Amino acid sequence: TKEQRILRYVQQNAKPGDPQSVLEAIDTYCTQKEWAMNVGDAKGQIMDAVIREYSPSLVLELGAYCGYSAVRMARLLQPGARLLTMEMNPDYAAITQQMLNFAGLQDKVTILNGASQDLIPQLKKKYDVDTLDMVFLDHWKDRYLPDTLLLEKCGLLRKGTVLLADNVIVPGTPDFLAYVRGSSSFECTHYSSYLEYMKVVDGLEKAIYQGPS
Amino acid sequence: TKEQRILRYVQQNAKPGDPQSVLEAIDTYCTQKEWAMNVGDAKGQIMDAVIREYSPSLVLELGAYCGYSAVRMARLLQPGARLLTMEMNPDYAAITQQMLNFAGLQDKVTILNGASQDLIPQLKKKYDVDTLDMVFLDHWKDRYLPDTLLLEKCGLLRKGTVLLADNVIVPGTPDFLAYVRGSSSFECTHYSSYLEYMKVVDGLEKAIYQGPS
Ligand SMILES: CNc1ncnc2c1ncn2[C@@H]1O[C@H](/C=C/CNC(=O)c2cc(-c3ccc(F)cc3)cc(O)c2O)[C@@H](O)[C@H]1O
Ligand SMILES: CNc1ncnc2c1ncn2[C@@H]1O[C@H](/C=C/CNC(=O)c2cc(-c3ccc(F)cc3)cc(O)c2O)[C@@H](O)[C@H]1O
Ligand SMILES: [Mg+2]
Ligand SMILES: [Mg+2]
Repeated sequence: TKEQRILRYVQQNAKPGDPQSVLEAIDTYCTQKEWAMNVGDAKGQIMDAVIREYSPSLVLELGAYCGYSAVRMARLLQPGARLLTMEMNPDYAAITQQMLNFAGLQDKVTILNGASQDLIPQLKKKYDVDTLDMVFLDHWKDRYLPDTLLLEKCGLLRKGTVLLADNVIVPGTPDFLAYVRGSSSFECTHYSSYLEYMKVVDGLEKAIYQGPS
Repeated sequence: TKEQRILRYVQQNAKPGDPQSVLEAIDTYCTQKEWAMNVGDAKGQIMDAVIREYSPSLVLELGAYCGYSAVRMARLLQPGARLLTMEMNPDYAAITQQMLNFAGLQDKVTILNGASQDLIPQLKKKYDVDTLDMVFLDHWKDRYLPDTLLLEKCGLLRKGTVLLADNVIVPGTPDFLAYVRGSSSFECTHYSSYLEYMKVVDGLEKAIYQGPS
């Protein structure tokens, strides 16, 4: 699979226990061999600056995929801080675990195998969670708003909890964006950037007719 | 419509009778306001170099859309040379005509209103055509191969007729590309480039929870 190819490329090219090199290896392979839905380096630098500002002790990530953003966030956590990341595809969750293992970040991250709507109500009881400091939304785009309402209902948000959402323009999360921007329960800020790895290769073919034979 | 917006933008910003400025006006508007399926400047420079090499006396264009490539090709034709361009959408063909009118290139171009499969067999009789020197393919991608076989059947190709096809990688014309590359009746050359106007804008939203009220 495309996702196995990515993991193998990192294992052959990155330096073990170096999270920065793992990120660069993923970025190169997806810019010049196979496009994949990682957050990418340009939005990733915005992610970095937001995490550095708030220094969250407990982060929830929705949709781990190959682990690109788990590595990006875990490397910036302080000693003792934790990240929990939810991934419903068993293939993808195993890849994310090997990615973090290779990065040396495995001790800070806990992968949760299942669907957000099933797991979010089990967070406090099964994972000793009180409230989240930060939530990163990057799963199916029509589930951002439903899961936000679910996190509120389950008491996982506190005043000051930072939600951070990818792809609010492309492919777009229009119901989520209208809700949070119109609600007095959320103060919103927009960080404009560019979709990941989008120098799309195409070409012209010249075909010169030679005659009947 | 998006296509009216493009034409109006050119009328307000380009210099009348200057084909180069008309091309730049289209390019700016589609890079920073609305994406549209013009060939674009990067593949357009390859088009330019191919036309300059072969100096065709008679060019057929399949799919005029807004007239971007009609203007690009007509401005490079020698005195007396002709371009015929087929466009089945009445809205689009009227825009292409106003584009060329504004560029001052109207005298070299003849717009044909209808479907390629209907018009290609009427070319010689109704438009005094013998054989084509060059054909530019940029219409529906599944019609490149059918129309190529139709042009051959109707006797419109001569030895040395240059076919030049856009989008052979993205969105792709896989049956056409396999056919011409495997056929002894065509000598093929690939010019690698990049899809037009593809710095796709996206962003992150930060939404900070404020509490129940
Ligand atoms: C619904 N509850 C859920 N609970 C747990 N995991 C869930 C999940 N939904 C989805 N997942 C997992 O999240 C991941 C899904 C992410 C969906 N992302 C996209 O569609 C996406 C798509 C693009 C994109 C870019 C260009 C384009 F032309 C079309 C799409 C860009 C992105 O950054 C994206 O994030 C998978 O790993 C999936 O198994
Ligand atoms: C079939 N016979 C025909 N005879 C006469 N005119 C015909 C025609 N078919 C189509 N047309 C006209 O050609 C034009 C159609 C062009 C189709 N082009 C594309 O799909 C296209 C699409 C992209 C594209 C780029 C990015 C992307 F994500 C998806 C698509 C890029 C391009 O350069 C393209 O040319 C219209 O003006 C239509 O009315
Ligand atoms: Mg994303
Ligand atoms: Mg095209």
